Amino acid sequence: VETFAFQAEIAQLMSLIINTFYSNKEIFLRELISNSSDALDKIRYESLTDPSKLDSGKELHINLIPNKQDRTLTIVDTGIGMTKADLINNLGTIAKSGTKAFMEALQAGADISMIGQFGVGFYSAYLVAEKVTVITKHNDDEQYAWESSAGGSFTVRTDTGEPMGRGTKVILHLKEDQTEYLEERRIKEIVKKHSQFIGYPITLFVE
Ligand SMILES: O=C1OCC/C=C/CC/C=C/C(=N/OCC(=O)N2CCCCC2)Cc2cc(O)cc(O)c21
Repeated sequence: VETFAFQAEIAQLMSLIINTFYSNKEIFLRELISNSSDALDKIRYESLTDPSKLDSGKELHINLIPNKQDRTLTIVDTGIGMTKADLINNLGTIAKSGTKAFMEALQAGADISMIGQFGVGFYSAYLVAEKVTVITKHNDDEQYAWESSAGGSFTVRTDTGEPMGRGTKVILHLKEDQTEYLEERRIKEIVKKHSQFIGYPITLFVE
């Protein structure tokens, strides 16, 4: 298990998400689905130039899996996934600019729901989750587990759990007062409100 520090500006972003009083938390689901759709777009686009990129799985979809026993909401996609360098360095690097822009927009009157316009929507997970675990598999790398309870650090390790062929699974360990997002009717409402035209099938698992 390797432990890393977030870049200072991303630690600041996470603290702002965790500490700001902001009732409209449900948008976290739209931002993660949007990320999943973006990841699916990438593998699909690359597959047109190199069809062998789908040898690890042709299905392009998003599954929402609530588990009341574990108090987790899992968002599974079969997108492009993330390499180890993606997990530790690349996405963080790319996010520096968007985090800065987002912080500046909040100062000028934007609100937290607009986070996705800055390319850092993943961090909205911290509106509802005390800890987030991300399992991922990219064609060019091994399966990894990333995890963070914020506080300025994250971990990465090789994942020995069940193989996924390719994609990303975001496991939201929900805060104790955020269990509404395990309810079928609640998830259904939010997907219909915010994610109705996503161009991949979204399957809402029930319990
Ligand atoms: O695999 C994904 O993207 C790969 C292709 C890129 C697509 C653009 C949209 C993705 C935004 C993401 N931002 O993460 C920010 C970040 O530094 N982190 C550290 C590592 C763990 C994930 C979060 C990554 C991501 C998030 C997601 O909710 C679903 C996903 O399939 C992916």
